[PDB]
Amino acid sequence: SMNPPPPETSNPNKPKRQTNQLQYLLRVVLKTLWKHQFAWPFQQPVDAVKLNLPDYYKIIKTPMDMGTIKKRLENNYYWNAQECIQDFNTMFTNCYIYNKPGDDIVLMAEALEKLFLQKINELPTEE
Ligand SMILES: Cc1noc(C)c1-c1cc(O)cc([C@H](O)c2ccccc2)c1
Repeated sequence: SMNPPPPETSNPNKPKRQTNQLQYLLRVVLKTLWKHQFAWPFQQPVDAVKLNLPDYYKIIKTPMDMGTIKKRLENNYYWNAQECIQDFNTMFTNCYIYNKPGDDIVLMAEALEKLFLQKINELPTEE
């Protein structure tokens, strides 16, 4: 079956603003995760056709990935840090839901998530 359209990264009817926390999420958080050796499966949407996973989009109803997050940060899609953090969390949770504990893909997601949480603990104050 065909892949769904990817999550939107532009919508003029969505409100948005720049905040120092959103700048940090791009310049520090995304940047650090993007270059991790285990980033590559998370850098674009799951292509279930390419991966031959007929069931993926029956199980994962709210797909998210770092390619989408990157474009949302770069294109000023977000209103606040919480919206972006939620996208990261959806990405990690989808991987844990779809796959099994201890699978390679899960260990990769877990390594990224550990870093992610280190980085979010250093989220600057809104200023
Ligand atoms: C990410 C992710 N969450 O569920 C799936 C499936 C993926 C996923 C996304 C991809 O681009 C590639 C793969 C691939 O099968 C794999 C990569 C590394 C180690 C083990 C396997 C899985």
